[PDB]
Amino acid sequence: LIGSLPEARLRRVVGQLDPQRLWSTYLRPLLVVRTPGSPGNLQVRKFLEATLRSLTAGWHVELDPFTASTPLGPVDFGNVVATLDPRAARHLTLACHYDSKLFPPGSTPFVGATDSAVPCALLLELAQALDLELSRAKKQAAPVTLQLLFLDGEEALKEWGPKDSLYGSRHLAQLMESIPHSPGPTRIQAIELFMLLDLLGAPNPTFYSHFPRTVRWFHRLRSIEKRLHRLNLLQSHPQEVMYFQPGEPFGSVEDDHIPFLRRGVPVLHLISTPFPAVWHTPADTEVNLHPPTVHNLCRILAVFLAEYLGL
Ligand SMILES: [Zn+2]
Repeated sequence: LIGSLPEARLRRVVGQLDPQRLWSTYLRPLLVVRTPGSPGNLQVRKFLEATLRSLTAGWHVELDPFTASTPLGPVDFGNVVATLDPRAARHLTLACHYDSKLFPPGSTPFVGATDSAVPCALLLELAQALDLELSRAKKQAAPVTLQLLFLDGEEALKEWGPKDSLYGSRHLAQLMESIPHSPGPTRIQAIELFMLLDLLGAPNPTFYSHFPRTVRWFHRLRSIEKRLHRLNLLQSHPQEVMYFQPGEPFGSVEDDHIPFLRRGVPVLHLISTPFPAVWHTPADTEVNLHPPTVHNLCRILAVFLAEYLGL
């Protein structure tokens, strides 16, 4: 299709992905209890920061720390914000949440492998696999850069009503609205597209377009799935289209995009609906992930990113 990578550039891009790196260097370290305010959450925050700072492209990496009221009293939250080129007029923003949902004491510990350790790991792997190309685009002052958001506090702490959720995204969207950007006028308007990854890594996911505004990008993802299938680049993928489905959504849900959506940001919500079978149970673990699906999604996203940013 027009603006698609030539086959030769596509196979090179896919070949820069390293499945073992994704799994062991980016995913495995996240698979700990990481509820807001916990030591594990702080350790994951520092791991994300250090990993992002290590990329040779030289990202601007900053924390958005704050304290908020919760059903458990005041709790500290910290969003990790990585912007490749902070001088660029606008950016594609890819987002996910790095907290894990708090369960009661004496429960089987919940580590949220699909929700959202896999999303987090995918963003890290994409940034690393495309690091040389991203570095060159920044050095050329490309007018659209890349931003990665690792949001804290997406999950409710006690399922205690509508304000016990989305702590990090609500705070960050309000913060961005207060910060000037050129041309902006604020950092909210710098977001050209907000792509939220959530509930990824289970077998047999299904994705629908939730926002007519951004359906062209949903169609691009679907076309990339079909193309990779026909190129013999997907595993355990017997039908041409499995993940990106046509039609009205099975259902739409509140998530970290909402504070951005409400401020006019265009959103693509890349979330499995129906949710994974393991959703919000302690069986949402590494062993219940489907590795071929994880790597297939990584490949689809890598091609999407290279096409979107002209890498
Ligand atoms: Zn969840």
